[PDB]
Amino acid sequence: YQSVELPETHQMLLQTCRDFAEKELFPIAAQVDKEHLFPAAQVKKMGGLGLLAMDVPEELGGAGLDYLAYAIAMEEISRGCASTGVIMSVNNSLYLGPILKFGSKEQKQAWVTPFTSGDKIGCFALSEPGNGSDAGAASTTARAEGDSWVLNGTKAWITNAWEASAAVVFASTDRALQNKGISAFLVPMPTPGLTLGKKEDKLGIRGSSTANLIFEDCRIPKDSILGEPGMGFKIAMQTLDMGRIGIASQALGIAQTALDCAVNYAENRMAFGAPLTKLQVIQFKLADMALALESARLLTWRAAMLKDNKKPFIKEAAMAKLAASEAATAISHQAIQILGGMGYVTEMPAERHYRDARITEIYEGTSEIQRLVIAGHLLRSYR
Amino acid sequence: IYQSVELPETHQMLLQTCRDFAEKELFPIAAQVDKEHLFPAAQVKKMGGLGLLAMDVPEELGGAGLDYLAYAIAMEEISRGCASTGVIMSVNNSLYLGPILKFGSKEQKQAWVTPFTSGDKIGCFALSEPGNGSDAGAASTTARAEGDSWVLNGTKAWITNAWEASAAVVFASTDRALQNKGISAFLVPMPTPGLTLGKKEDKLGIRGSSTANLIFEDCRIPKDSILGEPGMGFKIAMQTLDMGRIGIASQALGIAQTALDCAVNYAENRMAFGAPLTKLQVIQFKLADMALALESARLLTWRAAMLKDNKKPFIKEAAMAKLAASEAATAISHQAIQILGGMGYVTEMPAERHYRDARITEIYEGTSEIQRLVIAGHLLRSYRS
Amino acid sequence: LHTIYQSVELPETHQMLLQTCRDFAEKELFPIAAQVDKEHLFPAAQVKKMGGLGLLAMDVPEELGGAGLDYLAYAIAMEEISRGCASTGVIMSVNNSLYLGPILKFGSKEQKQAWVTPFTSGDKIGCFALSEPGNGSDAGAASTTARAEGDSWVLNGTKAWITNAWEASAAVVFASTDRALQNKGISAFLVPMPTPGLTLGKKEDKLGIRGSSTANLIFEDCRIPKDSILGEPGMGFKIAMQTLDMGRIGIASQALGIAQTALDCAVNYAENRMAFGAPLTKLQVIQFKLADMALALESARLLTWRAAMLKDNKKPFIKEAAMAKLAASEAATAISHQAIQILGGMGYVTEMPAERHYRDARITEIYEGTSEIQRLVIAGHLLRSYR
Amino acid sequence: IYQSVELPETHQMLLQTCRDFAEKELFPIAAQVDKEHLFPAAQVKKMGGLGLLAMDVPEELGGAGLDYLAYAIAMEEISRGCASTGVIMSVNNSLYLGPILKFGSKEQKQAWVTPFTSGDKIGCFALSEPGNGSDAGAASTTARAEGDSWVLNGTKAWITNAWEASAAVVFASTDRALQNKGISAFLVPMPTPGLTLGKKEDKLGIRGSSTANLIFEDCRIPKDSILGEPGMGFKIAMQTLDMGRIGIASQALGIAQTALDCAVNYAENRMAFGAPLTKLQVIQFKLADMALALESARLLTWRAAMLKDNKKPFIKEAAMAKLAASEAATAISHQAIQILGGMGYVTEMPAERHYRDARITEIYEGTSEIQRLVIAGHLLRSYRS
Ligand SMILES: Cc1cc2nc3c(=O)[nH]c(=O)nc-3n(C[C@H](O)[C@H](O)[C@H](O)COP(=O)(O)OP(=O)(O)OC[C@H]3O[C@@H](n4cnc5c(N)ncnc54)[C@H](O)[C@@H]3O)c2cc1C
Ligand SMILES: Cc1cc2nc3c(=O)[nH]c(=O)nc-3n(C[C@H](O)[C@H](O)[C@H](O)COP(=O)(O)OP(=O)(O)OC[C@H]3O[C@@H](n4cnc5c(N)ncnc54)[C@H](O)[C@@H]3O)c2cc1C
Ligand SMILES: Cc1cc2nc3c(=O)[nH]c(=O)nc-3n(C[C@H](O)[C@H](O)[C@H](O)COP(=O)(O)OP(=O)(O)OC[C@H]3O[C@@H](n4cnc5c(N)ncnc54)[C@H](O)[C@@H]3O)c2cc1C
Ligand SMILES: Cc1cc2nc3c(=O)[nH]c(=O)nc-3n(C[C@H](O)[C@H](O)[C@H](O)COP(=O)(O)OP(=O)(O)OC[C@H]3O[C@@H](n4cnc5c(N)ncnc54)[C@H](O)[C@@H]3O)c2cc1C
Ligand SMILES: OC[C@H]1O[C@@H](c2ccc(Cl)c(Cc3ccc(O[C@H]4CCOC4)cc3)c2)[C@H](O)[C@@H](O)[C@@H]1O
Repeated sequence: YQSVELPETHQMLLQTCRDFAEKELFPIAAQVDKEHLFPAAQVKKMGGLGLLAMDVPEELGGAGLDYLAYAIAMEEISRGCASTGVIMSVNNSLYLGPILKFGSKEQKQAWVTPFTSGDKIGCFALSEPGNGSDAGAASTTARAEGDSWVLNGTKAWITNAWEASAAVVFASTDRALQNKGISAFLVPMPTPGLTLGKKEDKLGIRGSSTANLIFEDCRIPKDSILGEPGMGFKIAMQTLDMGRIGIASQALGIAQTALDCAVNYAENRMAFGAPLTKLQVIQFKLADMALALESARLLTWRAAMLKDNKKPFIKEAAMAKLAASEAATAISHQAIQILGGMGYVTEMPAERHYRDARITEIYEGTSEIQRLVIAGHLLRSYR
Repeated sequence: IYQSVELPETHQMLLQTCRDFAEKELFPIAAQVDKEHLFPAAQVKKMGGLGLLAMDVPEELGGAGLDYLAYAIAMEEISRGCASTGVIMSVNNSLYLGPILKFGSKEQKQAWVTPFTSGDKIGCFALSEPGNGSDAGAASTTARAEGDSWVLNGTKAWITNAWEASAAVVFASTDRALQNKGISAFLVPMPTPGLTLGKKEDKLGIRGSSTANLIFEDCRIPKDSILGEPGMGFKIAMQTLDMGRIGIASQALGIAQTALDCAVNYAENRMAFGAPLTKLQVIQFKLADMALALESARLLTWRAAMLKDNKKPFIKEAAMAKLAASEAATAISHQAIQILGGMGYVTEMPAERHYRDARITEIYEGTSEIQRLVIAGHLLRSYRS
Repeated sequence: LHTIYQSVELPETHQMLLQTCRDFAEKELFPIAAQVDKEHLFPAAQVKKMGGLGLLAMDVPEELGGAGLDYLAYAIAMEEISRGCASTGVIMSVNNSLYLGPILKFGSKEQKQAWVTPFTSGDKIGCFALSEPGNGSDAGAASTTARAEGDSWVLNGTKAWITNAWEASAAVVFASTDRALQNKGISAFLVPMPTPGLTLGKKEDKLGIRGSSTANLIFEDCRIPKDSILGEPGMGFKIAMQTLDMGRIGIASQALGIAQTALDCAVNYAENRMAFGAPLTKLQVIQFKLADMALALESARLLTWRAAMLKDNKKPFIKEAAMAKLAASEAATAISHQAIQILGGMGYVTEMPAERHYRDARITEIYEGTSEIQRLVIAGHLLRSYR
Repeated sequence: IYQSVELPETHQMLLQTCRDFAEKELFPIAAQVDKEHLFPAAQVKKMGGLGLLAMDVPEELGGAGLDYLAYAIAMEEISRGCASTGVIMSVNNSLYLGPILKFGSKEQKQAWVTPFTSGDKIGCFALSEPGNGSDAGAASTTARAEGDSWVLNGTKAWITNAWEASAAVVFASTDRALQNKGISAFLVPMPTPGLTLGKKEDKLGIRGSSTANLIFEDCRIPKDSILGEPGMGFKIAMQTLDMGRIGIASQALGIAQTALDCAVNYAENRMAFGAPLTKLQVIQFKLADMALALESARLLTWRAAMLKDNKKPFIKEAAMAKLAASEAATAISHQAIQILGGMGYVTEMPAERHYRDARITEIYEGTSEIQRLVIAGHLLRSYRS
């Protein structure tokens, strides 16, 4: 259930991840951001704990957990480091997720199992320079020739691009079929015909890598296709439905640690004779931050539990992602404000939380796309 | 319409029963109840027969033996039908029966609970006074012991069901020098010598409910009319409001849900620039924000109910739910008017009523500002723990 | 005319006009506002007194019986009057901007003498019939028609939502003279009330501005003289739009009055209500609400005065009038909502005026183009500016 | 662009001169200034030669002989180009020269204003301390009289231009018993014996300005370094802040404008779903809301500037301008990032920088919370008149 008693596997998992975060991520979070340093040693240890492959079956090397467990772990990890959070989220939902749900027995053996322990991680390449929200406009092409698919085109904004050893790539096998002409492919990295673009210099989550995947006469075997030709758009969308629960959970952790920072500070900063928490406006700020965060967690857990129970969860996932991301930006903004001048400098982690929060309103579907998704499903329920 | 969580089949069936009752008995009368300020007597009687006026009361006392999750679901479905009918039911459940269940004697429960579980008699809750609402502990109505009697003097203000209730849980200071350790709770019959009703308030909304002062002038009641012991009245009132706030949260969910229902149905059939309003992206975004606000507040509300059912602390969670639901009901009913356009402003559509009805949920059983104080205090305590 | 500095200190004539309308509102309007609302009573005697003061024809030349003032003066007066009574404000705003406005701007000298002059003294007022039951936000979709027949036009169709419908003696009516031309096939017509062919619909029962009448005008083969057309055929769409640009300044000013009187009520109440041992104004949350109310009100007024002065200075003001109407209308609802909240229980009942101010404010977000329409207007003109 | 009712020809030409300077000298360096946290010395010197560092300063003292309306327009156009350059400029104008001009002697103006009007030397303003920024009056840095000199002890905090300034206006307590009324203001050369600079702060934004503590240890200055009489320090600080808040409001206007500039050009040239972004209703509504927030905040700002120019009271008005402009800058820069999508999160575009620069305007020269307190105080005092 929801806060109303968690199962004890999930409660133990919560404490496990919270212990890992505070011991292994809190002391490195500031350096990862300032040095834009990929946290390889921390990622490997998380692999050992099963956090990089949580809903993956144990026979494939995964933890055998569920998406409520994933959501809890994503929050605790992201509370400690937002970049570490997104690295983990991409491996779980966006890379392993579609291969589990749509892959061959042999594709799972070759592409899931070597990516469950933290020695290798994957990435997800849907967006392109000309189109992100308009995912169905993918114009990277895949052409069948001989025993190969031949890939040509640029994918953009690919998280883990510089550290991953495989990608789920969406390319159009016939642009005239529009979002029925997209297919999904498993692409090893590195590979001939594939070049990495320059790393993006980002506002936040600076410990993750983000770079273009440039395909030029890139040949991969025919059986690299995930599913059948034309399934790619559905594969991408059902993958993002799961991924959005991950990003919602990341935002929950950014929000929680920004709120932790503000409460501790306000309890010890003195003004006009008393701690800041004696001022009414400060109490109201804290109350509204706690309300935004706790209700967005309820939405997140609802989406996660619907998925686990094999129920439709597209609208609920979108709601959780929208609510958590906007709450993470509003809470991190008010945490800066509560710190005052100290909110604006590196002596405190509030300015970093604000920068990290801002991305959760953009990737895996902007807040605008989330609102469209919610409207679409709301109206169908009334029909 | 929401697809949320794992409902027990008992509560799934209760939702359908209540929704069917509301659509069949409440929807046709909501406009008349509001426009004519008409207490919906026949429907309250019928709800009483169903167990809706005494949901959390044990069956051996005449109640339905349900839980507070069931109460929240019923309150939403009923208030969706009629916002006045909702509050009337919520007062009887949380604010009148609730404290007597939790603090009464055996003799008090069989005398003051059981006859108020079927819809032939309802009660009310009298804490606020003209000089003080939010500052509840400033109650200056007095109760003085004399002979075999308590003697009550003073005016309670804003009492919902004042003109239809047959009993009241009244809070009065047995010694004002003790401040909010000087309040006591009393069971008072209505009517009774020494008690006069003030004129009914002319309200913005919830027009079906009566609201009026209770004016005590040398009003004598039996010595054993006291609920609890002298001086625990303040805590009786606060623990009662903690439970009532889940009711008002659920009332706000109903208003919000029926305002959204109204907006969707209208936007699907109103044509503009060649097509239904639901083809306009701006209208889609309004509806999505309304659905999110509503479904968010319901999860908060259900959490507080389920927490109380599991005997866990729930003061902070009850206040969050009441706060979120009430501000959502005002926001959603505002945007439902807006989606209807000119028709949103006229009495032959229900949207302007929902907006008037919503507004009260931000005020009573503790204003939004009090809820934020309550939330902040408990949040801070949790961090010091 | 109008220096930039006059937005910061009014010309003495405008400062005098403010005090004069405020005195009038508090003496004549404050005592009756609640009655006008609860009884849905057209305030005929007060509109007459305002007509004698020039407030019903502020922009009208003195030569034609008007006050000979400008739109800055009109906005100041609309605020003070609406602070007294929101209904009286709208009634005054329709006559100034929506009825007289288009006739001064697009009429011949003959038409002004016949249709402006008898409507400048408060004995007759006008109205503006653009909306129809099937279309309020797209003016251009007028299905009411006007067909030429000899020395007459013949009007057929139902206009909807007409403020002053049950009290006006003339209407500016928009009708399609060429359906095929859509947007360029609309024309504007001066119509007498009563007149054969015209039936009034039932009055609408509304949330607020209850003192004003709102009803359909039903035209069934209704004939009017040929020179009733305002401008030339096809100009109706431009006339409606340019009229609504002026009218939006009037509605912004009405919203300012509703907001100001709601804020007046909240300050007086919070200063004299105690809680937890001190006035409400000692509570930090209350101070913040009041400050937020004042900011929203004062910036919306600066937007409104800007639009008025631009119009007075013969500059474009479509975007600026839309910003003013949008800002002031949303400020009126937010401020009136927070005034209720500051009053607590008293904010929900008729003992106090706060709940009425909430209901009155709600209309300003809808009429003369909803807030959504205002944002579309603002966006279109912002993009034109960058091009 | 926006509209204004006729600006004087003076100010129209100033706007164009300042916009030309910003687009030619500041736009090409803005990214480097931010990324390398590099003080824009050559540009500041050029601005000094134009009069921009001493705008409301009499020409006979080396200034431009302009007014605060002109200052607000120049602040906006400069900050539209570089938010760091804007604050460096705003500190010299309002925070350093302002109080010397308003409270200084003929001789103090000659020695402390004139050498700081041409960009060769700039000043700074030291009121905050590590333990108190909002609580102004709680200044624990002391200044004791020692015959014909003053001796200062204590640490001032968060001083912008600290590492580039040749003089500070420093506030220190000359009578700690007198609290609010025992503060004084002092003109301090930089560098000077007894003064040490803290390490530069590493900041979210305006990274081209320097920010550091000023540490006074037995720092001796002549007797006529005091501005005004002993005890006038708190008033000098508050009236200086009233002026500076118009400067920060204008800085925020320029950050807001350049963010909206970037979003409009981007949305007009980015396609999605077969059409430009500006064909989407939600994008149109964002842009309209950004435009409205910016233009109304500028009107509030110009009102405060003109009142000051006309020597009318302007405390509430400056606080409203600063509050509205600063919250607008954050909201507008936020929505600019959103309109750009992925491009809003990276240095390929300048939106992420604008987001970071805007954030400081809600904090310094009085947080939004303090601004609301100032507004509330003067509203109530006006009502009590
Ligand atoms: C740090 C980072 C990491 C990323 N990692 C990945 C990754 O691993 N894999 C991957 O596939 N992608 C990734 N992306 C891409 C990301 O998902 C996109 O940025 C986003 O989904 C699409 O936005 P866009 O950048 O193309 O902007 P655009 O799609 O051009 O959107 C521009 C604006 O239009 C708005 N808009 C409003 N209404 C509509 C409407 N009806 N239709 C369309 N747009 C509308 C959008 O909300 C946005 O404000 C990443 C992006 C970032 C910034
Ligand atoms: C329709 C209706 C029915 C009602 N029914 C009942 C009933 O059946 N039983 C009953 O007992 N009561 C009832 N009430 C009373 C109701 O609960 C009060 O109206 C409410 O608690 C607030 O009290 P007040 O009216 O005294 O406002 P005030 O307490 O005077 O409050 C005024 C303003 O100050 C604010 N404020 C107060 N204290 C603080 C603080 N410490 N910090 C910050 N802000 C503060 C408030 O939030 C509010 O905005 C009813 C009220 C209404 C309107
Ligand atoms: C009290 C009152 C008095 C009135 N008085 C007058 C009068 O004197 N004269 C007169 O001519 N009219 C009058 N009206 C009509 C009024 O101007 C219209 O109500 C209003 O403009 C909206 O039209 P509508 O009611 O048809 O709503 P609709 O146009 O149906 O709009 C419904 C919803 O869709 C939105 N919408 C519509 N078009 C678009 C679009 N393109 N993009 C996005 N959203 C859109 C709207 O904003 C609204 O939320 C009055 C109305 C009222 C309530
Ligand atoms: C980049 C930068 C440059 C600066 N430059 C200068 C400079 O040149 N000169 C200078 O003198 N200072 C300067 N400052 C200091 C700046 O003005 C202060 O940081 C600011 O006024 C807030 O004070 P504080 O940092 O001590 O925060 P605090 O006062 O500790 O504020 C903490 C929080 O409590 C709130 N709060 C405080 N008091 C109250 C109250 N009474 N009621 C309600 N809420 C309250 C605040 O609004 C804030 O949210 C600078 C700061 C920064 C970040
Ligand atoms: O990410 C997805 C997009 O990114 C695009 C992109 C767009 C404009 C520019 Cl100008 C650039 C150059 C650059 C500059 C600076 C860089 O590194 C440091 C140095 C200083 O600060 C940062 C790296 C790259 C790249 C790709 O071209 C596009 O196809 C993708 O849609």
